[PDB]
Amino acid sequence: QELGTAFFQQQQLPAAMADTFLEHLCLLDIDSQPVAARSTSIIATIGPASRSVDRLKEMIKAGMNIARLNFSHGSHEYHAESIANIREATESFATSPLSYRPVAIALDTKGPEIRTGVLQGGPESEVEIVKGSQVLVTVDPKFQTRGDAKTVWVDYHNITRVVAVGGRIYIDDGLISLVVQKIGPEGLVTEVEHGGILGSRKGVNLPNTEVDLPGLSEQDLLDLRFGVQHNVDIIFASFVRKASDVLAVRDALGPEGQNIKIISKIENHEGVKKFDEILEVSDGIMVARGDLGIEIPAEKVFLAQKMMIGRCNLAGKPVVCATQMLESMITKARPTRAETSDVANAVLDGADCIMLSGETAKGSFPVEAVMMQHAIAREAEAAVYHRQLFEELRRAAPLSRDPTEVTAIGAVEASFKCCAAAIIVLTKTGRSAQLLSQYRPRAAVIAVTRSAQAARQVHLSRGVFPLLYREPPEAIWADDVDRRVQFGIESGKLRGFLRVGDLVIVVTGWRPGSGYTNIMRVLSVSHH
Amino acid sequence: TAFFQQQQLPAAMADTFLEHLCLLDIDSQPVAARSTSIIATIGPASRSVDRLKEMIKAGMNIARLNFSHGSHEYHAESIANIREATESFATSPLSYRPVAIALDTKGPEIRTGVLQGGPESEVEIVKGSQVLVTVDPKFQTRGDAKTVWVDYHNITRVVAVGGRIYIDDGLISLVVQKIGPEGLVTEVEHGGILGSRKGVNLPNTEVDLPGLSEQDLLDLRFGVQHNVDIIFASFVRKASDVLAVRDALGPEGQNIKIISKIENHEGVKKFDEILEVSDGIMVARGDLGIEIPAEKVFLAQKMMIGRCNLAGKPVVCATQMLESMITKARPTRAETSDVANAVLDGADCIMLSGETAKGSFPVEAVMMQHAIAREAEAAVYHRQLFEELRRAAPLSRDPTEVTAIGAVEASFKCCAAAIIVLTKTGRSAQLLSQYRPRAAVIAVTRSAQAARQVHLSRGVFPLLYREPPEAIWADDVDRRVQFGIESGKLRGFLRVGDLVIVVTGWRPGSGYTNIMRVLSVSHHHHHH
Amino acid sequence: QELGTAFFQQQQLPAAMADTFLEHLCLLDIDSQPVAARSTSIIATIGPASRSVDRLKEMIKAGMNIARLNFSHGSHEYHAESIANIREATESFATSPLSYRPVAIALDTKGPEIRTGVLQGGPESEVEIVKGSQVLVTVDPKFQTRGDAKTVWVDYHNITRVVAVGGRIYIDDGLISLVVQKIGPEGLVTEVEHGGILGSRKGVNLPNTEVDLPGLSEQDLLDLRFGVQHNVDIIFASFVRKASDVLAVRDALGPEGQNIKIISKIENHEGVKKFDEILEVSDGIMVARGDLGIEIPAEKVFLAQKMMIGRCNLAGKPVVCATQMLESMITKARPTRAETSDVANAVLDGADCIMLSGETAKGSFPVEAVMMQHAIAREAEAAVYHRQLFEELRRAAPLSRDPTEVTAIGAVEASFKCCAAAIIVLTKTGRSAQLLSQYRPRAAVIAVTRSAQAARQVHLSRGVFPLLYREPPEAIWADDVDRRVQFGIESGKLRGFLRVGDLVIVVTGWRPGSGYTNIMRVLSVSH
Ligand SMILES: Nc1ncnc2c1ncn2[C@@H]1O[C@H](COP(=O)(O)OP(=O)(O)OP(=O)(O)O)[C@@H](O)[C@H]1O
Ligand SMILES: Nc1ncnc2c1ncn2[C@@H]1O[C@H](COP(=O)(O)OP(=O)(O)OP(=O)(O)O)[C@@H](O)[C@H]1O
Ligand SMILES: O=P(O)(O)OC[C@H]1O[C@](O)(COP(=O)(O)O)[C@@H](O)[C@@H]1O
Ligand SMILES: O=P(O)(O)OC[C@H]1O[C@](O)(COP(=O)(O)O)[C@@H](O)[C@@H]1O
Ligand SMILES: O=P(O)(O)OC[C@H]1O[C@](O)(COP(=O)(O)O)[C@@H](O)[C@@H]1O
Ligand SMILES: O=C([O-])C(=O)[O-]
Ligand SMILES: O=C([O-])C(=O)[O-]
Ligand SMILES: O=C([O-])C(=O)[O-]
Ligand SMILES: [Cl-]
Ligand SMILES: [Mg+2]
Ligand SMILES: [Mg+2]
Ligand SMILES: [Mg+2]
Ligand SMILES: [Mg+2]
Ligand SMILES: [Mg+2]
Ligand SMILES: [Mg+2]
Ligand SMILES: [Mg+2]
Ligand SMILES: [Mg+2]
Ligand SMILES: [Mg+2]
Repeated sequence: QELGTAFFQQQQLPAAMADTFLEHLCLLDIDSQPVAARSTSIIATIGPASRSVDRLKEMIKAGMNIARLNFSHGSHEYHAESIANIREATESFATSPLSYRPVAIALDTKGPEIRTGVLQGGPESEVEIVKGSQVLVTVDPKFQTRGDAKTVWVDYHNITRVVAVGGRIYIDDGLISLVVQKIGPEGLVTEVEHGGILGSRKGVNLPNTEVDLPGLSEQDLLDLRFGVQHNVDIIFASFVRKASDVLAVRDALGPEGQNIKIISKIENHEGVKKFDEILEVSDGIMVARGDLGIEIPAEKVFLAQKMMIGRCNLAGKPVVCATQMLESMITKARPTRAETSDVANAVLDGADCIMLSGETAKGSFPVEAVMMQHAIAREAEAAVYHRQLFEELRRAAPLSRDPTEVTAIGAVEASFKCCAAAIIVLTKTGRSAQLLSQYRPRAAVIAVTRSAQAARQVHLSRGVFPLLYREPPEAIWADDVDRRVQFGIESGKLRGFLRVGDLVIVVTGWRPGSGYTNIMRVLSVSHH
Repeated sequence: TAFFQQQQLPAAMADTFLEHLCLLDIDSQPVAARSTSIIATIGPASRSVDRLKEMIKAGMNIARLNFSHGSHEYHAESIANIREATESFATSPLSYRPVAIALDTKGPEIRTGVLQGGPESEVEIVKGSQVLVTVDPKFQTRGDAKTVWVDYHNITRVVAVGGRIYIDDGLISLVVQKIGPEGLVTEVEHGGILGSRKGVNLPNTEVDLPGLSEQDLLDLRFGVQHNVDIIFASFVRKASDVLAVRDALGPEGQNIKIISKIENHEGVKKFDEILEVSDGIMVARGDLGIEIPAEKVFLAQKMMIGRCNLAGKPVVCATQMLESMITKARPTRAETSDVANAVLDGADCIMLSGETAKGSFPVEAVMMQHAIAREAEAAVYHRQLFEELRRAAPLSRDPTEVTAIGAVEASFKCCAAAIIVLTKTGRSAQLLSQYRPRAAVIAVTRSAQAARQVHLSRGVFPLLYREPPEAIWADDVDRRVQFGIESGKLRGFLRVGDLVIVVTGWRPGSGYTNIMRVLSVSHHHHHH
Repeated sequence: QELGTAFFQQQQLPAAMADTFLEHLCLLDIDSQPVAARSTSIIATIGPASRSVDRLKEMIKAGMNIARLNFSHGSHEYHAESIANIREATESFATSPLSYRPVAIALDTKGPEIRTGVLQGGPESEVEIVKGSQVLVTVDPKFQTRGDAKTVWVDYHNITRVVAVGGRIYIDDGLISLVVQKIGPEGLVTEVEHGGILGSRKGVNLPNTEVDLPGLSEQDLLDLRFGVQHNVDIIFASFVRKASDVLAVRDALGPEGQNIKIISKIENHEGVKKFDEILEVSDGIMVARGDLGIEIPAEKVFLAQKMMIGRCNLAGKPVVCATQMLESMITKARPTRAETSDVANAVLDGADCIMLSGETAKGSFPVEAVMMQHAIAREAEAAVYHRQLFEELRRAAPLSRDPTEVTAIGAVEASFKCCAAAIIVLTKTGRSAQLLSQYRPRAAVIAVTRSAQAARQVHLSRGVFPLLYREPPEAIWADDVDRRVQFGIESGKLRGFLRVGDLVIVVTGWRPGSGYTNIMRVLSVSH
């Protein structure tokens, strides 16, 4: 009502109050400055360009929420040191819960993939595959660490039997195309159709093939155990084809790994086909557009993205958009017009998380890349048409008898009614926060938890801002609850989420332990 | 399985109103408690203590006393019998049904005199005949088929030649030929059988009458003195009329609900300003259907009900709803349809006049309104209604308003059997009712008057709590909540395994409602 | 803009342009006068009160479109007299051959029903059945025309067996309730639970019983042959319980009766159960609330009504709302508040036709009952929320490869874009008009036909105004088409449907014969 005239001209609120989508579009305003904290989480792949403690400190300040460790590269020893560095940088800000941001760690698996070998000049070297040249693809292990511009080793022994003369071999998410001329004892003699810069251990994709490949290799098992031992938060499971891939991963993690979240990467035609069964048994999904867009026609990937994000939004499960989002920023300080558009559109499509790969793992501007995802996402989030979104989730979602579910829809609705600055929720596992996130409030969901791991893992859900509460239980449980709510309000103040006289929605439960969230309260923020 | 086939839920799921209509099913039994209150006019057929007990059991919520007829003593008698009948059930507080008492004013009505042959005589007014309309005192008790006396003395200076004079629910029509010293010489345009003291209507004649007459002031005084809950104020033409009623009621009468009756053209014209200053509205279809064309009344009804639904204020549909049941045991097909459509239009209350005041079947008239309303309430298209009311309601920083919408949203998500709310004045209950939930709003109150008055708001079931305050206020709050659930179970509104939403406040006194909770109803008598 | 902003204040146009239903209600305005011609057709039942040529003429002036003959009453001879008087009244206006109104004739069957006998005194007489008294229900032929306050005859010979002791016999749409005390040789001796005034030949309804009645009795077959031989337009087929019932009717009408519309009456529980298979093989539906309201619980009838009209509107097939709509006007000059509201809500529910029974058949105010239905229907039509109704039909209905379908939706959309005063359609059978009527245009459908029967029959679909074209062909077909269209336009001007400067939509076909409608044009009304 009377927060000010100015209030209703900010954060695209004229567009928010449109009666149609079309009218909503027409009312978008470049001069309407975003106000809410950026809610879509940024995942940054950690490699040579992003490994130092100093650099990780600036990536955290720029907006990094989740660090991705790609086990298709490096080694256990390398990734262990990456983790050490991440945790040093993260904990450097723990001095005062004023700038303390949890950072989650994700292990991205190799999975049923085909990779090239390490070049002659070593794992950080490159060679130029030239258009028109002859290239031998070999399976002879003597070439495993001795690849160059003429001979490429591959780790799938059976390629020779499986690829046809005149057939294509693609390298590095389709960067390089080889056409098979001849088959024989030496391997596959190819001509380079499209050339480029080949690095070490690059992905190999084979059109017109149905390679049966284990699913969990012996290396995969070592990698998941490494994950459990180093207490990673998330598994990004590569090339999930079917439900049983997800269950195999859940099995190998074991009961000690039971709390680790599994985000299934959809990277091929089969995964898209079996999406429903995959999503059912997964904690969430990654639209892995690098592999996907060379496994399926490039012009079709956007249908897959929009569909999978839609379905995850409906299921209330985290979804990640990935790969080539700000690609040009590997060598330039500013992105292309298509790249800003792609990020904005991933937020508008409804992604919980967006991701940087080469842009942060090996590029010249890792910090700028994080900064740019931050700035775009914050603008896109203000432009979501919540009215239609919320209305469509009501119409489409099932009825629920779960009291936390019921509480969360009422809490979010209440947050719109009064333009609440935040919804403060107590959560042991993240779940009560996740169930608020699914209705996409404009209000920040501030999740207060004692669980360090839950604080990291809630970054998967758009708009959940974790606060690690560190005080030991009060003598009286009601007083412990109150102190945690007050903690959320005061961190809200000091982080600029709240000010005296804002309204907040508070979501609690009626007893200790998980699953008893059933209370929604409306509070005015005051001084003491 | 069976659950989803009742309460017209197949029709409730429909994607369009059209498909909703197509899916309505006569075999789908309502299960909700009846939410549209029944106002029964009390008179000869309905004032014995025994009859009134049967009428309470049939569903009567509000007793109307029509002060167009009967002495003060006759009305005081009716009140004592109503209170006796009501209080006969008070030895069962979990089942006790409050009954409100409404005083309907005489207002500026015009009536004919007594006939020569006295108050049981009747005379034929023949069409084509000349009849004088006189205000000569000597004709007050000497009416015949050629002279009719009228109690509006100023009628002879206010009805110009060519003016129409309607008598007895508009069934007799006179057209003025001349204004003489003897009065209005007229011609019978429509004829009929005329009795004593019959209502007169003067449409397209602006009357001089005061608004509050000396009798009205006596009658409003009587109202305060006998602690009536509601004034139905006859012939409200403008906002100043409403304020005159509020002033006469005095400081003693401040809490009495004023429901303005819209009975003529000017009242429709000035509806908006009238509704502003009133607690609610009655579509008084009897007078209105003579004052304006009969074939336009349905537009005024639907307009007024809509605007009231928009304002979150109670609206009453009245007059001739089950008219035939004055003499017959079963109503006409038009009459059942009238009742159902009043509910579907959005009426909070429906009314019975002659059918309960003087007819042969008062109890069965009440039973019939009960049964129809139940069927119609199940058939309301909530999906559309809820959205349109959500969207039309303004943003609010008032926590009662914020919590109300969260609780109704929540009710809909779990198909909650009830919303239980504590209220001192009825307001927190009204703010739920205004979103038209399918769930029953069980209002728990210590105030006997509020318990009576909340019957004006659709879907509010008052429970009068009688226990002395617990020493700890939170305990007192909890006892009332558990009392609401236990009354709910006993009256069969709630069964074990149902979810209820509970609505409470953070301190004592009106205006601090701010908490919504989700409970399960257990077999046990304490719930969580 | 340049219609004059007075145009956007009449006809409930502010309410028409609401964004929501709720806003639409809030904008309804009693000072906003209707301007369109009344589109919901009025069916009047013809009996004692409506027999004379002068009376029928007045009923036609008041707005009667269909005359209903109830063969549960009278005799062949009686209805032949009625028909002759209806046609003489109808043809008395053929003088000015564009103020001629076709009037359809509907034969309403007995069907599988039970009825009481003729009283002592004859079919004009009445007796009071007194509450508490003892009444004998008998199957003895000697009481067949000898009924009184104490013995009532019924034409279901096997009634002694189907009704238990302590079971209810309802008479005249539930007006009278009898409870069976004892079962014996004379019949059933009953005590009167609810009394009332009994006439001759009143409906008997038996709750919690099954009766074995054929579907088409020997009398039904005689009555349908009568209908064919007297060139009736419509059969209102009583107590349609299943799809086979409709097909039997269609069989009995035979090749001679091919073009007669069957409107199936839904009046009991089985009929509601089997609605979908009945509507499928029927030309239309009647919601027969008299019987229906004593066969099922009275508080349920409104659900059945709204469901059935909703489904008919979706199937694009005409539906009639019937019985007790203006009941009090049997004795009173003015209706009750419930009655006006009922008529309005029938129209707002989407009924194509509204009906009068006793109000015109036997009451004191037949003409004023018709006038009242006319007045209400006209107000209610302007209050339809076209915006939502069109949208939901578009969403709900199937796609179609039929050129007439495709053209109709186009035409109606075009009618809205320009506020066309009329859509003019050429039709042989009415089908092309009907397919426009299903989208409920605010614009009048002026249907130009050479078929007198079609011109009577199209009254069944809301918004269709028939113009019977009388001229003989032109050498060139295309010239004949253009003259029929010109007839439409000049007829609309004269009747005040149209003025110079109105737009009209014109719907035509590419060749003669039925089934080839496929053209829509936008014309300015000339000179
Ligand atoms: N830990 C690392 N050490 C060295 N180089 C790395 C590391 N992580 C990533 N890279 C480099 O950055 C590139 C892009 O990273 P990204 O994580 O997308 O891997 P990818 O090879 O495309 O496989 P995926 O399909 O799993 O994304 C890699 O191809 C590799 O050249
Ligand atoms: N042709 C007629 N001759 C004499 N009286 C008639 C005739 N038609 C109708 N009536 C009178 O009007 C009443 C109502 O007319 P209506 O056509 O509704 O008949 P009904 O008995 O109600 O049977 P249905 O269930 O077919 O309507 C009849 O019961 C009868 O008293
Ligand atoms: O989101 P989750 O994991 O269900 O946890 C929410 C739980 O948190 C609480 O607010 C607090 O529980 P604790 O005191 O055990 O932290 C409970 O009332 C509620 O059931
Ligand atoms: O509906 P109202 O009149 O505002 O009353 C609601 C009030 O009832 C309560 O729930 C209980 O108050 P009391 O103990 O004064 O009855 C308050 O917490 C709340 O403000
Ligand atoms: O509505 P129906 O019976 O299908 O009639 C539509 C027919 O009327 C016409 O406009 C004219 O046909 P006729 O010339 O045979 O009268 C045809 O073009 C069209 O197929
Ligand atoms: O694996 C990925 O991240 C991809 O392929 O996009
Ligand atoms: O006073 C009334 O209730 C009326 O006139 O309808
Ligand atoms: O038969 C009828 O017309 C009825 O019963 O309503
Ligand atoms: Cl009786
Ligand atoms: Mg990988
Ligand atoms: Mg790859
Ligand atoms: Mg990649
Ligand atoms: Mg990949
Ligand atoms: Mg009064
Ligand atoms: Mg009145
Ligand atoms: Mg019949
Ligand atoms: Mg009838
Ligand atoms: Mg019938």
